[PDB]
Amino acid sequence: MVVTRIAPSPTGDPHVGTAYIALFNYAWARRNGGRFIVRIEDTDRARYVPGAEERILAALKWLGLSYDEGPDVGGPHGPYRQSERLPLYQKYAEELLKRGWAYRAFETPEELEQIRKEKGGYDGRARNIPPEEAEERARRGEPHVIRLKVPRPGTTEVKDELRGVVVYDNQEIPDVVLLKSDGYPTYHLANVVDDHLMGVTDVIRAEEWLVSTPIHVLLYRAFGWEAPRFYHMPLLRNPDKTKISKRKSHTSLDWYKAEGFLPEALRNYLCLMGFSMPDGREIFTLEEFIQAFTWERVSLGGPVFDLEKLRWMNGKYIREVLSLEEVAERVKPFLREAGLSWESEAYLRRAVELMRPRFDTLKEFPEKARYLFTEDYPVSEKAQRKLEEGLPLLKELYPRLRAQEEWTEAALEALLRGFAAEKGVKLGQVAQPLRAALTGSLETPGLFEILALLGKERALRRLERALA
RNA sequence: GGCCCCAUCGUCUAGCGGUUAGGACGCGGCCCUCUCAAGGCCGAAACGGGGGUUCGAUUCCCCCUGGGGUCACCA
Ligand SMILES: Nc1ncnc2c1ncn2[C@@H]1O[C@H](COP(=O)(O)OP(=O)(O)OP(=O)(O)O)[C@@H](O)[C@H]1O
Ligand SMILES: N[C@H](CO)CCC(=O)O
Ligand SMILES: [Mg+2]
Ligand SMILES: [Mg+2]
Repeated sequence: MVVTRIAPSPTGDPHVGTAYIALFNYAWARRNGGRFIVRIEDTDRARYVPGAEERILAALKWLGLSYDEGPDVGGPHGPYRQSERLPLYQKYAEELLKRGWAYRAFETPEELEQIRKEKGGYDGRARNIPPEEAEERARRGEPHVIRLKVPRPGTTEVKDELRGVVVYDNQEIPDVVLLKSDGYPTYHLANVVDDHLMGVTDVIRAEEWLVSTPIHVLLYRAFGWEAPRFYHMPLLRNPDKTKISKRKSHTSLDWYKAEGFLPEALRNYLCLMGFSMPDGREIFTLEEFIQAFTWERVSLGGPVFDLEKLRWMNGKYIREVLSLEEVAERVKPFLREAGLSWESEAYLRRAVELMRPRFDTLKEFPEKARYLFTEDYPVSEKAQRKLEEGLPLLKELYPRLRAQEEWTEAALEALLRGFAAEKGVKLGQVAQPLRAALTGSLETPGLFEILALLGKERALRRLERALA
């Protein structure tokens, strides 16, 4: 069948590049009723960030993806954390030695740097070490690494399913280290070994790994194993077209969640990075994407991640995809974080409905509608101005208000339209100053609904401090 | 620089020899309207250059240019 995987390295915040690549592996596996695996690639203790693993795993779930095998879901080919598979790579690196496909190299990092300077890149000098001598030096405990012994001279063919075949000259492929002197494997060794043993048949990964594939094809040959299909996804870019990075763009999935972006929208946006629906539709579900996916509709240019379009899309989801109640629920954590509370679900729902078309992120809701949940709201200079200018006619409306029994949006509008008429003045001239009295702002939803919302007593109580 | 990949509006893109080169974000205008939004409508905006192949290139081939990626005891 079809087995795909995402192999995140726990060395920093959950990366948007990770979600993007994971998204396509998940779809390609589901499209073929296959398996989507999660393998944690923690082979470098130096860059290892404790707690990054749980974070990436939670972020993939948050985004909506589900995996069939992995660290916290089990599976027949675990462990799914490379740090727990060390004896394995060890066993295979040694197998390469016996097959004459690898060799031990004892140079210190300092000599290597010197060799890199003198000849630019390791020159494979350790190949001239007699195997028996290498062995003895290893048995004595002499620190060393195991390197890939590239067949020189020669040529190596790599086949990308989206680009075609690429023929490499073996002189462009280095005798890369497979096993480090601390006993850990390098990405090259572990990736091929683990993909084989886990049964992956479809490697979908970012284009940044394209040139490293020949190294992988050689390893698969060395082991006498069948290579999987390779599909390299174009890299996500910063506005300047360079591979998206932490300083030129927001790459942290935690930032997006913190900013109030809906996972559903972020996911939908990610789908448009390199792919497009047959009919041209832009808003669609994860499940629809899975079902319409095809490599034929994947474009290879490096897509610039447009934060602006994402906000737009996020707003689009909030008002057209999620239900009112779903939006009301998602907005709570942000209200809590803002230190605000709501009277009841009923109140909250109504508040969210009024503001629905006016915020593009969940975080903006407590900011633009703060006056709806606390008296501790700011008053803009322009609002304070409109209020002062309208104080006279507001004083004359107050009594009519406290006299109004039917406190409804229909009645209220009728009461005000009349007041503006009987006063020979445009509605806005009365509406705007009142709006500033109730909201401390001149940018809000409709006055009647805003007026109704709080109820007669509450409204007048606020209108009073403004006239006081 | 060597090697590799890529190339349609500013950005994400549709196109798979013949189209007024379409959509989306953003931008500008109009309508709606009690503000601000949302929404509707209109508009400005692209095939990097040069050769070919061909009756006919955005589309197929080649060169170059440009952009990106990679060349670690990191992934
Ligand atoms: N900027 C990016 N754009 C697109 N895909 C990316 C990007 N960065 C990583 N990926 C891909 O997403 C997956 C995430 O792998 P990983 O968690 O190790 O992220 P990473 O950025 O490569 O981390 P590291 O710093 O250790 O190299 C891989 O399949 C990788 O190819
Ligand atoms: N550990 C690597 C994370 O980038 C795996 C990349 C891949 O081969 O798909
Ligand atoms: Mg473009
Ligand atoms: Mg046009």
